[PDB]
Amino acid sequence: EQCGRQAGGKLCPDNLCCSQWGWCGSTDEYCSPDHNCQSNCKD
Repeated sequence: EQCGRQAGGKLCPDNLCCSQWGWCGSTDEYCSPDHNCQSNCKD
């Protein structure tokens, strides 16, 4: 994992959203509170 709880709080590089699964990205699956985004989230 790159980020979030799974990685002990690591933040993603390049302002990327940390998904509920602990991976970094920029689409709704990573960024939406409806998908339990962990950091650098939208809304």
